[PDB]
Amino acid sequence: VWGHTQLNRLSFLETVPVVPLRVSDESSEDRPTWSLPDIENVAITHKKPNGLVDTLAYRSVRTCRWLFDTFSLYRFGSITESKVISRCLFLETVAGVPGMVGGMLRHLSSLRYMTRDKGWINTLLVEAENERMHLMTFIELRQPGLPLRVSIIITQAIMYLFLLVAYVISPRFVHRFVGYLEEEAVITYTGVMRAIDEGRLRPTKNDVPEVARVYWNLSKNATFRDLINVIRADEAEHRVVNHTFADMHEKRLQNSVNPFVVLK
Amino acid sequence: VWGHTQLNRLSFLETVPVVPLRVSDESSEDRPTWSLPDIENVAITHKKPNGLVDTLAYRSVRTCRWLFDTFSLYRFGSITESKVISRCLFLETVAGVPGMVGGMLRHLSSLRYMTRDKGWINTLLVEAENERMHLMTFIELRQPGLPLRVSIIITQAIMYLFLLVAYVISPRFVHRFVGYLEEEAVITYTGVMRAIDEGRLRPTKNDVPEVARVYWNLSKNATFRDLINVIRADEAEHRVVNHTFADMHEKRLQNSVNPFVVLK
Ligand SMILES: COc1ccc(N2CCN(Cc3cc(=O)oc4c(O)c(O)ccc34)CC2)cc1
Ligand SMILES: [Fe+3]
Ligand SMILES: [Fe+3]
Ligand SMILES: [Fe+3]
Ligand SMILES: [Fe+3]
Ligand SMILES: [O-]
Repeated sequence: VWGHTQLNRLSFLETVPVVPLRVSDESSEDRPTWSLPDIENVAITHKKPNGLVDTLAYRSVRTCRWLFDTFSLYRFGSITESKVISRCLFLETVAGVPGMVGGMLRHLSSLRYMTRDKGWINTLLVEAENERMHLMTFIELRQPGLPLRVSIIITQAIMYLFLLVAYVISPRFVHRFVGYLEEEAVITYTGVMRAIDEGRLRPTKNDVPEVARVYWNLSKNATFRDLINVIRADEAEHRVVNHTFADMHEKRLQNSVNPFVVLK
Repeated sequence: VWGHTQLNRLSFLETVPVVPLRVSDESSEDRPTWSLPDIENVAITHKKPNGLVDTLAYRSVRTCRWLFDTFSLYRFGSITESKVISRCLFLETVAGVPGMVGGMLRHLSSLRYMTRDKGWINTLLVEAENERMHLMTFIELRQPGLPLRVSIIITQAIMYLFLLVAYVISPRFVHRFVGYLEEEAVITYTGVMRAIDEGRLRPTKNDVPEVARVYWNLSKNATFRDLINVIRADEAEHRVVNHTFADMHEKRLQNSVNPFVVLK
């Protein structure tokens, strides 16, 4: 019901009051569809670096893991629900950024060269969205305290500003950098799980937030485990797709068609 | 068929020779669905400016018409199909931006203050995709000469900065600035559909690009005029949404639910 009599109205400001809040509309329409026993076997992989650049990217992720695992106390304590959600909550705020700068820079190339994209731009922009929905789900489990709330703001500034020039300078490095970051998302999200399953972790959020059920389409009775599993799936998807793009780049196949448009 | 055996593969670089170039995987699957006898009726409007900001927006958008008209000789000549296409082309290189720098920032804020964004980002993104898919369409109706190929780049610089900084200081000034450009746009495109009737201009490209056929889901019979008629209604979807956004800034409503997620 979107035709000219609507299109000719100047503003719809008076309709903000009457329209509802529906969890459904937080996301774009591009929802992940996983079936749990299938993705139940997603498993940790490690792609060989090739040049300097991969090796460079690869040190960057490992130099960063070793910082972040000490400063976030993560090791010195028996694992809990709490210290995990804080880890991820924090981790997903950078997980937004490259997904975005990604398309936003590919997008401006397309507009300025007057050329095709062949379906990269929307693939990335949803990698940005999915990583933001992770965050909108984790926020529901725990609001962070002023400490973290602040460190996010600095981090983001720093990260944004690395990632935009690292893209302009070397897309191959960034896709490669990200690919390596997700091998670590997969590692951890399987730890978390091994933990639940053995019992070393006992979860109290067996409710799964409204946003999280609709986004992922889960059962009304989906567990804390269930939710990690799909997030763990989502993290594997991105692992491939970037290491893919980095290879693609590596071989000057970076105006080729994005293979994953087909591969649905 | 996306599952745990494709998630566990390091790469897909070798699938990129076997994988088709199809015009329906350029855009996302978020394409307008107009019906032409209806969107035939779209009108020319004006929204009154309130403050300095609303007034200032209107001065720059007007002054930029005046200059680009006098610098593109739109006055001294005939309404030849040349400088109609050659015009939209250039101009969709800049329409591709506000949406992308707006969606970028709200994503970044959503992330960094962990707050729900309520259907703005995606709306704001597809606005830009849409505009790009005008330029893509036009690119097949006429390929531009180097002069204009440059003019375009040295312009994405000015405008990717301007819009970047304005949208921080005053997204309202931009969501109005855009709102007043679309006005001049939805004019210029009724100017051209008028002139195809009056018969002052006879469109020689009454083939419509396969890109812009899938996207707008037109016929194979559909004239140039019909293509204009849809593009024009897209531009009018924009005109009002951006004003509604500007107004939602004016009334401290920047974090209310997008009133177009429903009105879909
Ligand atoms: C200063 O900014 C940074 C600080 C640390 C990092 N890293 C810490 C953890 N990260 C891997 C990671 C581990 C994980 O257990 O979950 C993740 C996760 O859920 C993501 O979405 C992205 C990365 C990770 C490696 C580098 C990156 C940027
Ligand atoms: Fe993540
Ligand atoms: Fe991630
Ligand atoms: Fe336009
Ligand atoms: Fe426009
Ligand atoms: O435009």
